[PDB]
Amino acid sequence: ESADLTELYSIIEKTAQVVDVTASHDKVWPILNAFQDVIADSVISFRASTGSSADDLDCRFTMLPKGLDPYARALEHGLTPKTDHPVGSLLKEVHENLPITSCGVDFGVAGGFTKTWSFPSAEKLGKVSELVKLPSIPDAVAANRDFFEKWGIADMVSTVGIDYSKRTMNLYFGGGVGDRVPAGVFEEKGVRAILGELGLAAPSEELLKFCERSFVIYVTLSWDSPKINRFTYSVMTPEPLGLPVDLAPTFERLIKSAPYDTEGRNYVYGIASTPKGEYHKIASYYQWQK
Ligand SMILES: [Cl-]
Repeated sequence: ESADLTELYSIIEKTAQVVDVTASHDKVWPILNAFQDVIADSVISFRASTGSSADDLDCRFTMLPKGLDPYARALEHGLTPKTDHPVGSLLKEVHENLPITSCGVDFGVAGGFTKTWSFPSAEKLGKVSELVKLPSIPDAVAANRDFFEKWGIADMVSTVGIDYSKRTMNLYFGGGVGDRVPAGVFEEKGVRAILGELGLAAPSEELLKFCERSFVIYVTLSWDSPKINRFTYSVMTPEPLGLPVDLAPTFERLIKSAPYDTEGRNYVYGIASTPKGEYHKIASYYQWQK
């Protein structure tokens, strides 16, 4: 299992360099040791971003087993500090009260431990009605409950992400064989309506074309704002070079020159909309479980 960590660190360091980031051994090695017992059966992917997030590469371990509290593991190994902020208690509340069946963690290769993900199974999704009852939920979830209901997505929460570094939370909708995000969310009229009501940048032509292939969305919320922070459309494809977008040079390099084989595998691509603009994300899959 320690040969696996040496191998993985090498891949982490090399993949970082491909997107102009340098990995921190001092930050990354403790995380590998902390999660050594769940890494072999995990799904490992690397996510690059444009915009401000371009200064780090995210490494994600997902499909982690029930029984691991990934935040508790990070705390125990000194990867992240104890906090009294509600962000620190939300994962346990989510895991008890949504039908969570697996989980994940995210770290910046430079920045260190940053996020957890909590995943229901596709056939039994989470609900905003469950989330609003949790003591540690952002107030902004209930205050925006009608956004989720009007777009028909309230009862199809497919992942809960928690960012401990920025004190934000992502709610994901759609994906896999589960209940589907309504078509209207992805049509031009809906894209314009959603971004308009949330005060986010009007959709670009390339975003509108991208949305035609999207079946997953996610909403970012915080404890310190009553407004949804951003809204992201996601697309899954084994042919990212065929997406109706212009790809950043770093993204092209990640696709063409990652130090591992993406054996006909799916990539996951996102276009986030904020009040100021659009930012892109691409995830490349190093280790996958079939
Ligand atoms: Cl529909």
